[PDB]
Amino acid sequence: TIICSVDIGIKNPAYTIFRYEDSKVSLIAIEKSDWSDNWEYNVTKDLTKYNPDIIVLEKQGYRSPNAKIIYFIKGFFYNTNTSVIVRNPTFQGGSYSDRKKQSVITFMDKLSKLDDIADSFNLGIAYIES
Amino acid sequence: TIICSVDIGIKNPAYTIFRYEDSKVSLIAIEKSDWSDNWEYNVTKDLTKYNPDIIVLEKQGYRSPNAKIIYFIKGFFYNTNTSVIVRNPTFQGGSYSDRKKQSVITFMDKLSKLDDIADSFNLGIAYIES
Ligand SMILES: [Mg+2]
Ligand SMILES: [Mg+2]
Repeated sequence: TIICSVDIGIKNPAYTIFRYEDSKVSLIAIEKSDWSDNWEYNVTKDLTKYNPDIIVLEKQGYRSPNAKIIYFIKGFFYNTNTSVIVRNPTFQGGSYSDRKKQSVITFMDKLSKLDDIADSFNLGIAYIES
Repeated sequence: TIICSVDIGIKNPAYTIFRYEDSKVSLIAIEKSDWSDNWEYNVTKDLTKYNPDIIVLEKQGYRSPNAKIIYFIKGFFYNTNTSVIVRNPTFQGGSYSDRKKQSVITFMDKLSKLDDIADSFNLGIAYIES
């Protein structure tokens, strides 16, 4: 099963591709992108590039400029082999920059503008552990 | 070509189906629905029911929680033989009451609570003037 956990953003989107076979997780790819222009074309292209079995997203809120993107993805993959799972922020508390720092920290510690890739990565891990 | 102009709503979604052959428009159906529960399920079921070639919707306004339905539809019909057009409100200006009232009135004359079906009706007609 191929997991595509993405950290939704307009100009700063990012997603990490994992492979989960036999309780053995493996980082297949990591990529930054740009959905500031022609988001619809790029959103489908980027998320279908690796044919994920599961796409993980973070809850956005109707007042967010990212909300349109989360609902497009749900509709696009609705009734297909890919299942879209939406979660809550991996990190919560302190200030905005506080969560963005421990996210990047946790990220580089696990490998062995980074906050977008860090988030996407950490989001997949938080999901996989379930 | 089958055109499905929809008047998005949670409890009062309505949509009219127009056939358009030889520069001759004709009513095929007019339906009220309910998207209070499992809107994803009902939205897809209702809009594909009459196999439209085009879906016409109207902008829901900045930071509107019902925009989720608009993007879900764009994403669902993305890259299929179904075009999704989003138009601006058909009746603008004045009070909400007058806009609904002008829709119902206008809808009653051309046809030869009713604001949802009329709104959806007038939306299709407006799109056709294109
Ligand atoms: Mg980000
Ligand atoms: Mg209505």
